[PDB]
Amino acid sequence: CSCKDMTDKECLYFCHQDVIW
Repeated sequence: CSCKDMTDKECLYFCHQDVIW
């Protein structure tokens, strides 16, 4: 992913927010 003008924790909540629970 790309976190440009963001952090990590937040960034993930946009790109790594692929939960199928």
